[PDB]
Amino acid sequence: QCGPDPTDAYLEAASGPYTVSTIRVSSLVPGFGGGTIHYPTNACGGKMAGIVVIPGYLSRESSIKWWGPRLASHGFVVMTIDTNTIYDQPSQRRDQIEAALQYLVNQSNSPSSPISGMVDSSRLAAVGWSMGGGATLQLAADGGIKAAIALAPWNSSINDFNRIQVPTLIFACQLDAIAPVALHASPFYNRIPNTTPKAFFEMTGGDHWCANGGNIYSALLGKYGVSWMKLHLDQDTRYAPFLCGPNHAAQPLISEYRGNCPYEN
Repeated sequence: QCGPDPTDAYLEAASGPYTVSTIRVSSLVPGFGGGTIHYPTNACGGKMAGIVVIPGYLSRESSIKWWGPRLASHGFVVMTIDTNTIYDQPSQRRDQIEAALQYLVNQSNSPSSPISGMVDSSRLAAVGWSMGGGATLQLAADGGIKAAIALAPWNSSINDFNRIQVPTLIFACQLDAIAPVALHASPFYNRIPNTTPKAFFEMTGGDHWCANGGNIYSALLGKYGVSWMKLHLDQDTRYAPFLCGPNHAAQPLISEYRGNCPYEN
C-alpha cells in the first residue's frame, strides 16, 4: 500500500517516517475517559486505519501512551485512552474500546475535527495491556475489529477466546508476576482457532510492564507491532517477511515464539 519499502532498521527505529500531531480528547467524551488522538500530518494520502490503545486495572493513559506515536508515525490514526475510572472491570473495558473506536469513526465524519476524513472505518484495531488486553481479546472474539494486539493480557480463564477470527498478536512478558504467562498469555494464544492468523512473542526477562514500550524491548515491540497492523489492517504484504520467516527465537530478547505462518491471502 503506502510508504517506503520496510527494513529491519527502519521498523526498529524509535520513530517511523511521518510527523505526528496530537489532539487532547476531554474526559467528557461519552463512553470512555478521554485520551490523546495521534495522527500523521505528512503520510502519503488516503484514509488510514484507526487504532485504540487501552491500559489495565489501576492504570492511566500514560502507562500505554508510548504506542500512540510509535504506531501513528507509520501511518495510523491512534487514540490512547483513559477508561471511565481506573477501577473499571473487564467487560466495561471492552465496552469502552468499542465506544472509543466509534468515537474515531464519528469524528472522521464530523465538520469540526482535525481528523475529518482520515479514518477508514473498515480498518479498526485494538491494543490493550493487562485487564485491557483481556478486554481487547474479548472484543476480538466479538468479531468486529480487523486486528488485535494484547500486551501482557490478564483475563479469567473462563472466556470465549476459542472463537477469535481476528488476526491476533500476543506479547507475553517472561517473568510476569501479575498475569503469569503460563496462566494468561500462553493459554489465551493457544485457544485462538488455528485458522486465525496469530503470533506469540515472549520477551526475555520481562515484568508485567514489559510490552508497554519505552524500555529495552521497544525496538522489537515496535517492529512486530507495526508489522502486524500493516499486514492485517492495510494488507501491506511487504510487512509479512518480518513476521513470517525470521528465526525470532535467536534474538537475545525473545525467550519464546509461536505462530501459524504463513498467513495466507
